[PDB]
Amino acid sequence: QVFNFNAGPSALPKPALERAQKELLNFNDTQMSVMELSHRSQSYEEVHEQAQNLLRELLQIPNDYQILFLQGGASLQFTMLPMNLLTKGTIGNYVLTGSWSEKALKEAKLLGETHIAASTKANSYQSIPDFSEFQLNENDAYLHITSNNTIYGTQYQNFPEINHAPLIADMSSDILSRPLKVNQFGMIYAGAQKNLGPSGVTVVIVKKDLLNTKVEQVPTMLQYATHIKSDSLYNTPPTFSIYMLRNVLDWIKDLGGAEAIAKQNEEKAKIIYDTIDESNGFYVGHAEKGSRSLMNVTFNLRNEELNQQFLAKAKEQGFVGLNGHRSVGGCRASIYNAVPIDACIALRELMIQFKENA
Amino acid sequence: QVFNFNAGPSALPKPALERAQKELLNFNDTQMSVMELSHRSQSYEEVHEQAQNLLRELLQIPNDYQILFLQGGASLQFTMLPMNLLTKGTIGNYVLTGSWSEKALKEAKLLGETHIAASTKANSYQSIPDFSEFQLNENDAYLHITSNNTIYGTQYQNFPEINHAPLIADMSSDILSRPLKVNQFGMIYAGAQKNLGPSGVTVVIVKKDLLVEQVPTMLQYATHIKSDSLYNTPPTFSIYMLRNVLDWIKDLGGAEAIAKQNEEKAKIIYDTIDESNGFYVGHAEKGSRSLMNVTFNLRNEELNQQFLAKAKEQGFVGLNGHRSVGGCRASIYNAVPIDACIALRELMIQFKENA
Ligand SMILES: *Cc1c(COP(=O)(O)O)cnc(C)c1O
Ligand SMILES: *Cc1c(COP(=O)(O)O)cnc(C)c1O
Ligand SMILES: [Cl-]
Ligand SMILES: [Cl-]
Ligand SMILES: [Cl-]
Ligand SMILES: [Cl-]
Ligand SMILES: [Mg+2]
Ligand SMILES: [Mg+2]
Ligand SMILES: [Mg+2]
Ligand SMILES: [Mg+2]
Ligand SMILES: [Mg+2]
Repeated sequence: QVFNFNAGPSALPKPALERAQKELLNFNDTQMSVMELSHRSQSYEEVHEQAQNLLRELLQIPNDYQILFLQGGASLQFTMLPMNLLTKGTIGNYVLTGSWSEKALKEAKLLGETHIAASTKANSYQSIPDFSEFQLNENDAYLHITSNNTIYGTQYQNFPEINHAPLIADMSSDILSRPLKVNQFGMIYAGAQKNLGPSGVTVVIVKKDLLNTKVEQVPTMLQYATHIKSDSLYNTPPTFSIYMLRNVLDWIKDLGGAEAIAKQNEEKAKIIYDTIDESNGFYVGHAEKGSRSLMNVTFNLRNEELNQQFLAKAKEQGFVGLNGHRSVGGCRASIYNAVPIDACIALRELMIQFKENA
Repeated sequence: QVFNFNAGPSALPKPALERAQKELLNFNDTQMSVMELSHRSQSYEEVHEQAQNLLRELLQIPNDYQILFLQGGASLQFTMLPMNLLTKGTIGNYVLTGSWSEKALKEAKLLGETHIAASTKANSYQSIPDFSEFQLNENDAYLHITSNNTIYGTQYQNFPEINHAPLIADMSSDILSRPLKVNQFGMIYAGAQKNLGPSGVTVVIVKKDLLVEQVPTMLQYATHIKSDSLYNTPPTFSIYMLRNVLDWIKDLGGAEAIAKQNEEKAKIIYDTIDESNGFYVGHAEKGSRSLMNVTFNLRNEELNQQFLAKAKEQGFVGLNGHRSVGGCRASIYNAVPIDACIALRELMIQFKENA
C-alpha cells in the first residue's frame, strides 16, 4: 500500500497516466509518441489548443484573457512579473502570507521599489490578513498575493477587490481546486506540478491588454508579449508536459469541473481536520481555523520526538511525502485534487492508531 | 510505415520509450509514476544524478565542469549567457554560421557590446569560416559558436583553440552525436529535444570557475550550480527521459559508436545527392556538411513540392525545409534509425527515376 501525499510534484489522476501509457508510442495514429512530434504538427497543435480550451471552460476564463504555457516554474514568474510591470516610479506591492510570498517579493526587490501591503510573518503565517489591513499605494504597479501558502497550510477564502492596480496571484498550489472569478485578476500563474499534472510547464493566465506590449530592454524570452503574440510557441514548448496537463484537465472536466472538485476537496480536507480537532491536542494544526488550506494540511505533535516517531511510522505504513517542508518541520499532508479520498481515510486511521498507542 | 525526420522535437530511441511506457505507473517499485515523485525524494534524486553521471561518462566531462539541467530551451540560454558573462567593458563575440547564431547574437546586443568574429552570411551560410579569419578582441567576454547550424545543414568539423576568452557553443542539434573534447569550451548548451531527450530540459555544461550582482536568482548560473539544478522544481519527466536516452547511447557503445552510426546515415543521404547528376543539390559546401541535418533542393520549386508531397504520402515526416530557406531538410539525429535513411534514399531514387 502506497499513499501519495507528495507536495510537488504530486499525485496525478490515474486515468490521465493510463491514457498516456497506452498511447506513449503511437499518439493519434501517427506511430510516434507525442514526445517525438513537431510542435507545429496538427496532432500537437490540437493538444496545445485543447489544453487552453479546457482551462478556459473549467475556470470560465473571459475572452480578453490569454492562457500561456511557459517554462521555468513559478519561480521564473517571480522575476518575469516585475521585469514586465515594475516600471520606473512604481511599486511592486506584496501581501506576505508565507515563504513563497517572501520569495516573490525578493525577486521584485532586485528590480525596483517594493512594499508590504500586509503580512502575517510576525505570527509565523498562521492566517490570511484581513483585507482592511492592506496598505495600498497610488503608484502600485500591481498587488501580488499567494492564494495558497503551500509551506504553512493557509489559504485565501476569497479575494480582494482591487481597482487601483492589477491583482496578481501565485496560485501554484490551489489553481483549479475550486471555482474562480478570473476577472478579479490581471494575472494568475501556477507551476503545473501541484494541481494540474506535470512539472515542466507553468500556466499563466493574463489579461491581454495589460501585458501584450513590448517592454524596452527586456530579453525576448522574458517578455510576456513574446509569448502572447506567438501563442506560447515562440520556442519549443514542453510538449509532453502540456499533453499531460491536457489529460489532467480532461479528468477534471469528466468529474464535474471546478464545482465538483471543490466538493471532493472539502470532504477529504474535513477528514483530516476533524482528526486533528478530535485529537485533544495530540495533533495541533499550524493554521488558524478560518485560514485552513484545503490543499496542504500542516500540523505538529506535542514534541519533536513524537513528530519523528509519527513520520517514521507513516513511512513504514506506505505514506509518502508527509514530512513538513524543511524550513518549518512538523508534518504536511498535501491533498491536491488527485489525492484519493481513501488516502485521507488511511491517514486518519494511522493518526488515530498512533495517538491511541502512544 | 512512418519515418520520423522531425527537426526538433524528434525521434527518440524505441528502447527508451518502451522502458518509459512499461514503468509509467510504477517507477522503481514505488507504485508511483516518476511524474508523481517529489523532486526532493531519494527516488527522483537518484534519476537526476544518474542523468548527470551518464552525460559525464559519455562525453568524458572533466571534474572541473558542472552539468546543469535548466528549463527554457536553448533560446533562454541566448540571454542567460550574456546576462552572466557580458559584463561592462567586455564584448560578446559571435561567429555567425546560420540563423541560430544570429538569434543568439541578437539577445546579447540587448545586454552589452557585441562583435562578429567571422561570418558566412554573405554566401548564405554554406560553410564554416576558416579559424584564421576570426577577429578576436582582448576584452572579449567569450567567443560564441553554433556547432551545428540546424537550418543550413552545416557543422563544425573541429573547434578552434581559443585561450583569450572562453569558447561557448550552442550544440543543440549535435550534442553527443560524436566524441567531444570538452576542455576546449567554457560552456556548452543544448535543448534536449534533438539528440538527448524530449523537449522541456536544456543541458548546460559549464566550467565551474567561470560562473553576478543584480541578476535575478533563476537567471544566475551560480544558483543552479550551488543547488545541483534543484533550486526550484526541475522538469522531472524530461530528465528521466534524458536518463533513458543516455542509457541507450551507453548500451550501443557510447559516443564513438553513435558517431559511426551517424556517419553511415549521413553517407546514405549524401551519396544519394552526389550520385543524382544534379537532380538533388545540397546547400552545404562538402567540407562543411552536417551529419545531423541534411539540406537540399530539387531543380525547381514545383519539383521540390512534388517530392515533399510524395514523401509525406509514403510516411516520411518532417522533411520540409525550414520556412526561412525552403527546400528539404532530413534531420538524422542520434535516434533516427539507419533503415529510415535507407528508405529515404530509395524514395529519392524512385522519384528521380519517375521524373
Ligand atoms: C512550489 C511552489 C512554487 C515554486 O514553483 P517552481 O515551479 O518550483 O518554481 C511557487 N509558489 C508556490 C505557492 C508553490 O507552492
Ligand atoms: C532548436 C535550436 C535552438 C532553439 O531551441 P529551443 O529549445 O526551441 O529554444 C537553438 N539553437 C539551435 C542550434 C537549434 O537547433
Ligand atoms: Cl508558503
Ligand atoms: Cl512547497
Ligand atoms: Cl542555422
Ligand atoms: Cl531549426
Ligand atoms: Mg471528457
Ligand atoms: Mg482506492
Ligand atoms: Mg548551407
Ligand atoms: Mg546500460
Ligand atoms: Mg561512393
